[PDB]
Amino acid sequence: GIDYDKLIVRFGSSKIDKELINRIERATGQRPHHFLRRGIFFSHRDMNQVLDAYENKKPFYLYTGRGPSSEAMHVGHLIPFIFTKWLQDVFNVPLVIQMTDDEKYLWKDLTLDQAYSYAVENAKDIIACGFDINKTFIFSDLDYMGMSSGFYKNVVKIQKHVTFNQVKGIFGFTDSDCIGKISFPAIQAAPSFSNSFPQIFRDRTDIQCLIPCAIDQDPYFRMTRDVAPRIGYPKPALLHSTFFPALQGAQTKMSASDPNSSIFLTDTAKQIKTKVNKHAFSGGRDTIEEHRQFGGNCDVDVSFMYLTFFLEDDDKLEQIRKDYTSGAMLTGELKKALIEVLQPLIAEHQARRKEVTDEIVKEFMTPRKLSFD
Amino acid sequence: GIDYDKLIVRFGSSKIDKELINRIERATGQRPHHFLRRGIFFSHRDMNQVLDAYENKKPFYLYTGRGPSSEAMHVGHLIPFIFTKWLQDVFNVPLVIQMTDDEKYLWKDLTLDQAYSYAVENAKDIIACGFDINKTFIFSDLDYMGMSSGFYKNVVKIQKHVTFNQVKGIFGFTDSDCIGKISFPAIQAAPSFSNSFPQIFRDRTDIQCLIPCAIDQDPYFRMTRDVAPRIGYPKPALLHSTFFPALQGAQTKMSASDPNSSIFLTDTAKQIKTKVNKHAFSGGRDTIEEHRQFGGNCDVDVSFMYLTFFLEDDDKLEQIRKDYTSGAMLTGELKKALIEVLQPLIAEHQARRKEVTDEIVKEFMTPRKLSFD
RNA sequence: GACCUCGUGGCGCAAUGGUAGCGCGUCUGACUCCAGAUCAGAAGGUUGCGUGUUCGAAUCACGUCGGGGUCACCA
RNA sequence: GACCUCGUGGCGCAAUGGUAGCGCGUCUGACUCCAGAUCAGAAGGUUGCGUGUUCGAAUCACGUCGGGGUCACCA
Ligand SMILES: N[C@@H](Cc1c[nH]c2ccccc12)C(=O)O
Ligand SMILES: N[C@@H](Cc1c[nH]c2ccccc12)C(=O)O
Repeated sequence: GIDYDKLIVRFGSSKIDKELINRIERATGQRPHHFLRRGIFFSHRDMNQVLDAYENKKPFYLYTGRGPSSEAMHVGHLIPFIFTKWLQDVFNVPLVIQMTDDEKYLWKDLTLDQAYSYAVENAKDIIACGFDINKTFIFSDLDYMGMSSGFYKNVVKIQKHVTFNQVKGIFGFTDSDCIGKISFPAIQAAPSFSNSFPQIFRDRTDIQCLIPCAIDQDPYFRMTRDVAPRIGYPKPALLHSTFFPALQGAQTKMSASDPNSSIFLTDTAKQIKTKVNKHAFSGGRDTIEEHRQFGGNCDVDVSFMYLTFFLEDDDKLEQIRKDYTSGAMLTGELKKALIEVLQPLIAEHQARRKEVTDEIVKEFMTPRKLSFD
Repeated sequence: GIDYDKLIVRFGSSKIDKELINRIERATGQRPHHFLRRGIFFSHRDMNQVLDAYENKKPFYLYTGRGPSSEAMHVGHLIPFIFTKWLQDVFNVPLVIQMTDDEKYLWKDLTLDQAYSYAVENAKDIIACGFDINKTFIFSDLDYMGMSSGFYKNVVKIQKHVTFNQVKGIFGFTDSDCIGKISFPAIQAAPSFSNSFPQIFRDRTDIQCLIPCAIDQDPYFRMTRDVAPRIGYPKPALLHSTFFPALQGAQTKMSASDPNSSIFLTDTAKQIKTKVNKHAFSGGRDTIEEHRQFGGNCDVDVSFMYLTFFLEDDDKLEQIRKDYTSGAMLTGELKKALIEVLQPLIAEHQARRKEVTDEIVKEFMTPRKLSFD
């Protein structure tokens, strides 16, 4: 697989150890999410400060985002939201969700309308995760920028403090890139500062922000944490997640363009079954006999990784890990287990997504005061 | 002085000749402004198309701007506004005025509040020029960006179509510059496209824009005219003005930082007199005798240039030019003439500026439908 | 996060025993119808801060703030 | 505005008489508990457009659209 620990050291973040997980527990009076228990969210930045502040009755809000690449969203896009939804319940803090429709516009061969529409469409799947209408504000960059008295002002503050060389270094842009991409980083940094949401944080500028996200988003936030001090703001705390494995393997890349690259949120029970059996990479031995003797390799087995993300029952997961690893369970039954887990899951999502009306999306996307300001 | 014709050829613009001036006359049933008659506004881009459209009952709006460097504005900052105010009367079109408070923020050692305040303050002097409350919208970038459904969208369209190398070339930025300056050009291009003012141009995207401005602003608009086609919009037409001379000479640079660099809009009758006599560069001969024989040089004489901008009476101006040039009038009386012209002028401005209430500024700066949409 | 580099008289820049210079400026007097050139002089908060090392420090160390640059192509 | 450069099979790239290649992919069959490696083959809108120059053109000229680059430091 990939060296997450070496990644941690490389970037400079911190490993989420037991003391931290226990702290989260002690701080929420609730069992830490399996993503934490199982290592899915393994890295962090300043989480203890978040915890210290929280335990000391000081506010903090969650900030996470989504790049509306298309109307197609797969099971892997949900991880950070599934986690953030949990975080919101467990800490009871307000949440801000950024739809970078303007980023996709700058990057994909998309039109502002398509981009925006994708933002709005994805918002349905995000909302379907169960976020609290009263304490979460989903917003598209294209919309919010033009209707906020604090957001642009921060983008500008942030931009006066980030040179091209910096982004060139952090993101690897080039003089050949459009000035849109060159400065986009500030747009993603901006929601890390509460006064970008005047209508919800009462012009306050010191509310602690916690950004749960996939490890590959860290560069934006390392840059953010870097300008924050320079512009009189606190730096956002982070909770990093690992990469969701593509069906072809942890190494390989997945995308809404290749349908057999992952289980998409629209897939049917049948497609769920087909995709796993016909595409989930395996760690199981070639012949059913070699497997029995050597046991399967759960480290590279995409189906087990999947279960690791969605089989909530700790004990059940272990049975599988144990029997698969020993050879007692052939990768065929493993994949069979993953399908009985995914089918009811994707179904449920499609269900609650449908219950998301236009007025509900409209609300979520409307800037307003939020329950716990 | 400076080679404006060579500038015209360099840039690629067009010289405003008699046929054009006469066209403007024939098109407005009114005598073309002295800035046109005397060469102050000497260059243009597509003015005939503006005229063709206008004469053919097709709409066009004016767009001009101001960089709120400070609360201090001198007589030279007024030229493009004095002209634009005339253009508005004479063509009866709506006008849009951009206060680039975010540009000064990025460039000067200013704070967002100072920047914004300067924008609002300058708006008073601009408004004092007599623009029509019903057909002109003065706006600060810092404000409008956060309260417009079309402006940011265009900045983004414009940014996806302008590479760093381009601006590097056009403005000479460097990898060392902040991403804020790198992409600022799009912000100044954006008001060249009517749909940036949805609340006034009814989401229309083909209304002809005419940008009166100082020749040194052309680079922004050459870049604009360049992306316009690529993003399905018409390119802005231009009317270029020459540089207002600094008191130390046409060559030398002037700035709100050096008070004796020009006559400021707040100056007193006495200061007007003092500054001219004690600082206006001259083209008059050394000794009062050499002057009589050789006559003065009106080409480099800052005081005459001044009269050229503010002595509206064509005949009177000629008398001065004639007598000064022959030696009949010593530069002392010339400067005396310029002072009797400037004093009542600056006074009048200070007068009508005072009549500009906060509610009047507030109105001008409020995005709304405009008389002639 | 780490490291590197710079941080000056109003701005742009200079490694002690004589006169620490003005690119550029400001200011006063003279000459000129005026402005400028010129000539004659005058003035301006010196070292980002905080400790410390030496007989002495802007020139050294530590810490700190700020500008800039830099770290397994890429979000 | 001018000039330069590129523009391909789903993407990344190649200057005719034999077999226009696959970096990479897609797809079918076989073998495997499944996925992958492997083996065996199948398919995909070829030249951004529009004219034109030659017996023939993706390889030339003109025009055009689009990506990129470039022109008296600087708005
Ligand atoms: N760029 C992210 C979107 C995003 C914007 N802001 C964020 C903050 C946290 C995590 C992700 C985001 C994506 O492509 O999905
Ligand atoms: N940059 C210009 C301000 C400006 C913005 N948009 C404009 C359009 C036309 C002329 C000037 C402007 C200045 O410094 O004064």
